[PDB]
Amino acid sequence: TTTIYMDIGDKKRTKGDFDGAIRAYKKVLKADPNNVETLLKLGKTYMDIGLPNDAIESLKKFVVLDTTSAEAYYILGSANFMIDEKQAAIDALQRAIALNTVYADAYYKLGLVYDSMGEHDKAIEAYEKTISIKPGFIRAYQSIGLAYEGKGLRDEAVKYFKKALEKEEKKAKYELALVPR
Repeated sequence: TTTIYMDIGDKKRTKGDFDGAIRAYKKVLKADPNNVETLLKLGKTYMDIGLPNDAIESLKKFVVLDTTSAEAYYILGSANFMIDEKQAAIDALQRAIALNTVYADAYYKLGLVYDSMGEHDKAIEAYEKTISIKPGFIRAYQSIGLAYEGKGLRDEAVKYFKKALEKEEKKAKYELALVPR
């Protein structure tokens, strides 16, 4: 029953029928409002269609019931940044990271949030952690550069902008298909 409607929702979501998927998950939640698996799926469905404000309604209920999912916190904090709730974003992303200390997406997002607030040194710390986990992630070097510009340290900024370029300098010369297809 929970099972039957959750399956309908999953299959509708896969098919791109996001209104149907939401209907099915809502039906699950009418009967079983504390179904955390459904709360996370309804949240994710709303994120898929670019409605973080609706997603957060489900993800808030999820974390009341379950404080153990790094992903839920990541999505909640990401959504909070989308809706201009930056301290709630930080709080959630911190929770995600505390739950998974190698969660590169969370550290990158946390850095984006801090830099948006003018918190350039906190941002650099989070981006540095991002690069320690995924040293091939080019935009993190760019983002570090921007944070240094934010501090008025243009020489350090240009050092990181150049680091970003250096990551693909071999490919740019020695391969043929560079530009997006």
